[PDB]
Amino acid sequence: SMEDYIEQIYMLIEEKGYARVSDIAEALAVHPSSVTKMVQKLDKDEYLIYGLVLTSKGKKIGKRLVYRHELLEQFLRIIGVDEEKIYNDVEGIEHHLSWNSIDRIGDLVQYFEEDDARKKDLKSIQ
Amino acid sequence: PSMEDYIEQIYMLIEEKGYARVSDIAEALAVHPSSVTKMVQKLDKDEYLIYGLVLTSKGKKIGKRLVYRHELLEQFLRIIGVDEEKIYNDVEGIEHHLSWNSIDRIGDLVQYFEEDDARKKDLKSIQ
Ligand SMILES: [Fe+2]
Ligand SMILES: [Fe+2]
Ligand SMILES: [Fe+2]
Ligand SMILES: [Fe+2]
Repeated sequence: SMEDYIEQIYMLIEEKGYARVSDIAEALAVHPSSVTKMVQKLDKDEYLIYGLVLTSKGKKIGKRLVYRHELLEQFLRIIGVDEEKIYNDVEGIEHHLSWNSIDRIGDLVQYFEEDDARKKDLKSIQ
Repeated sequence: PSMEDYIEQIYMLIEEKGYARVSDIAEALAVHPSSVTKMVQKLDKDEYLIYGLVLTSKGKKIGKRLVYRHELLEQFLRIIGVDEEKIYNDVEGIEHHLSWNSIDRIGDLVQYFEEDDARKKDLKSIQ
């Protein structure tokens, strides 16, 4: 859950300029008290300080996590997964992949983006 | 482990040995036998198997789908160039969090690279 929270805190600060406990609580579908506990843990491990401000360490990771999520949505979208199924598929796999897999998926995405004909040929197989 | 993890290993053990011992399941999933015996009672409740352990047609159906899923996903990461050493753990982590939709489209993607090595080569060039 540590990564889920930092992904969330990062996204809110980028969206609003700050990360309210109630906003984290709502985005994650948890009770505020749960948020508290985790925040004190992220503060202990130096991902943030107290409102909430990400340290450089928490920023790098937040940026990575938003990048992994977007890349995985894009990958499932390119290979033709139903848009409605993409978000839940990504959430489920995103934190369980090695960086090696992520980067190779990164290269595959680039593969298809670099020449629409490849997208067309894949669509043909389908 | 999840229900699917268990069906997956039980199906494999039967395919390997002809039978599925509780001890072999525990060792395969690195769990205590108790975690196994209680999951087995649940699998039996849901009519995936019976008591040794025999899969019902419903259990064989699922087990077979799961072994297919595992193989396909390893093949996928293999093809796009993930270090072989990393592949097993990645597949174990995602296999049971992907919709059938995503599985099938990954299937299609594997078929895509399979039918023209030139595509494989072009993928390598980008890397
Ligand atoms: Fe997650
Ligand atoms: Fe995500
Ligand atoms: Fe699993
Ligand atoms: Fe598996």
